[PDB]
Amino acid sequence: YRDYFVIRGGKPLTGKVKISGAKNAALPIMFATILTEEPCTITNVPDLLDVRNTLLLLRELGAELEFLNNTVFINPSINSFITNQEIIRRMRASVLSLGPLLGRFGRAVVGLPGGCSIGARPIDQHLKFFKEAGADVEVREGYVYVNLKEKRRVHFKFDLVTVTGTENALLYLASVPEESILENIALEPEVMDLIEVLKKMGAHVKVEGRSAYVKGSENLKGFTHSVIPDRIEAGTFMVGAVLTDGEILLENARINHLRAVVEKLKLIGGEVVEENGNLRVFRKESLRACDIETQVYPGFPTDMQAQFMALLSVAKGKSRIKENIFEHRFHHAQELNRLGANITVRGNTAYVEGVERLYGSEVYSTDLRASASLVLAGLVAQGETVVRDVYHLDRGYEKLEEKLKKLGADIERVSEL
Ligand SMILES: CC(=O)N[C@H]1[C@@H](OP(=O)(O)OP(=O)(O)OC[C@H]2O[C@@H](n3ccc(=O)[nH]c3=O)[C@H](O)[C@@H]2O)O[C@H](CO)[C@@H](O)[C@@H]1O[C@H](C)C(=O)O
Repeated sequence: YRDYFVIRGGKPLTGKVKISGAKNAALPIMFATILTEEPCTITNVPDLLDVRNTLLLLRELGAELEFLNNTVFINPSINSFITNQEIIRRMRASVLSLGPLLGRFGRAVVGLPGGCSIGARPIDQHLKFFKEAGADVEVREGYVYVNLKEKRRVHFKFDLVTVTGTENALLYLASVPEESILENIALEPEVMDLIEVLKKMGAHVKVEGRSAYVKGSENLKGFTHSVIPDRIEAGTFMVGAVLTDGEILLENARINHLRAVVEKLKLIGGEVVEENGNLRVFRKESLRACDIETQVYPGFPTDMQAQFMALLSVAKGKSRIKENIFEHRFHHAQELNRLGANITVRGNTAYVEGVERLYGSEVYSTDLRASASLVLAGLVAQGETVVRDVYHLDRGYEKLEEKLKKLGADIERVSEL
């Protein structure tokens, strides 16, 4: 659909906002249900497009389920092992169905992702892991055909840190009744949340450094789980408070999943005060330039990069923002330039020369998480900012415009087919 936002800038964000459950924790945890025949219940699941597409895939695979009040109730009566190309094109993370399907049936046919606007994003590490696990892997008709003659222990080291690669491996190993080892894994909070679910199902998982020791099972149980809060949504509103010189109180977020973000926010001039579990955020000092490099968790998230770039576009001084994760992820830099920013891009590094003010205009969303930076800039740009193709934002945030409106943003959504 062609829905868009109209943001009339000039209001400080003030008040409370409740942070939703983590989209990227809910996805792998939903795919984990494929590993059991028993009913599972998942709560604090956000109602956003990626979740809806994952539920559609599970239904296509044979599951019976309901999604009500941010809760997924599922009977994993999986009777197929084909994840079609259409679903993969809609959400490449559907590749997470591979590990579970293989663990359940010993075979799987999953569409191979195409390129993405964020980058080529190949899955060589996922395929390399399954080959090392002893599976026969072949690409034909644009699908990855995987066949496993027998489950055996695996000892695999990732060549690079990959979030879903780690998850896909854990999902499969949880079904193998032997002691396996993964090295150089991702430590993201969402990966840790998936791990608790796999343990609830009956697998044993020990994390030490970036190594994971797994002991799986062929009789995994059903589970009940409440997913962790979404730290990217939390960081986004924090940035919004500081950028608009407002004062907000985030409810249901976790300070322990935000260290690198809070650190950078304070260096720029913001302040974050914990009140019980709530986080009060406001601007303490005038905005100033800061250098930022994205890194795997616990470092600064690539999913927060664009948002900080918008904040820094109006800070005093020149900021250097380097991507070590998705080096190509800078489409938003030029959209911000359309608002009067002065951002340059050279290879994997962007330089932001802060300007006194931004000027509202039409910009296009293209990244389910990074495009939140455009909405943020629209909050302070002079006049009116029109954010096109919010379908992307609908994939990545739950009720974004409603939450901003509740905080005082003069924002509205125009529904357009
Ligand atoms: C569903 C989900 O959790 N998706 C998230 C996860 O994608 P993922 O794909 O697993 O991230 P990677 O594998 O850690 O990618 C990190 C780098 O590693 C390269 N690489 C990855 C795997 C591989 O086999 N080969 C390989 O080369 C790759 O190209 C990238 O440059 O991690 C990213 C980084 O934190 C997030 O931005 C992304 O959110 C997104 C936006 C969203 O919400 O939709």
